[PDB]
Amino acid sequence: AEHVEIVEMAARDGLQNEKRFVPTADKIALINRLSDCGYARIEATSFVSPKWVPQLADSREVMAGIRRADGVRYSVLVPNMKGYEAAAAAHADEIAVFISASEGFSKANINCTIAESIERLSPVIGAAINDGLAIRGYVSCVVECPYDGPVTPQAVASVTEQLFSLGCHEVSLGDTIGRGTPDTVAAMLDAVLAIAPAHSLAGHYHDTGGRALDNIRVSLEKGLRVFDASVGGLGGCPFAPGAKGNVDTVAVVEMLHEMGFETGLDLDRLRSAGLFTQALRQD
Ligand SMILES: [Ca+2]
Repeated sequence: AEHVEIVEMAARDGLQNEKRFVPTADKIALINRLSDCGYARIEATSFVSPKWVPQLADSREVMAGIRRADGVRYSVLVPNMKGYEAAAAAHADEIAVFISASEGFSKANINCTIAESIERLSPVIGAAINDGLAIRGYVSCVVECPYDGPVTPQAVASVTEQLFSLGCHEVSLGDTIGRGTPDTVAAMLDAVLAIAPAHSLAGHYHDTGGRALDNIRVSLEKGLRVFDASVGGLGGCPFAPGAKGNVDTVAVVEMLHEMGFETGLDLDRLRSAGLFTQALRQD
């Protein structure tokens, strides 16, 4: 059977998109359960300014309290060189950088232009490659931006091509506001597939509009075999409060299996993990 991998987002992307601070011990307990689910990669935390995202200010303690299943790679998001150092100190297995395909979102989230965010990221990616660490890149607003509206496939393919050229081994195309449909997503992938193999692409679709599972099917048909999701849908959407955020990891694997795809994940463990996160999602 054909294999499909999922990178868990609950620990970083999920908790980041929650209007509350989860106790460090709870974050650690949450990551330890995920580690027994069968994931190959888990994004444990982020070393980004505690003032811009206090939810993960305990990124250092987390990496230290977590247990290393040794067969699992624990990655962390890195905003700059200062972050890379902390990630290297925290013994991160892999690194992850982020940029936006939308100019308006970039100078509103990273506070700089797309081209400038790429330049500054040039050295951090270089430092990582030097230390033998794997680096994945995130691209936001691959379909639509809450600021500039629709984003052309070409814009997404441009920044995606520059991330790989810098060194990234994989790029996650994220539908930031979950406004993507099978059509827009398909037109985006086509552009990206023209300058990069499906093998190095990961799909990151929010279910905010209830189309995440549909956008994933299209990606599968296009060749993508990696997708990002949150075990219990952790991390909503700021532009759509209360609304569904990340695609639920459970929903994705249950569909994938029905399609004959093997994920290598334990559904039971996964459901149990989701229930856990829900104990912090609602309150
Ligand atoms: Ca997300």
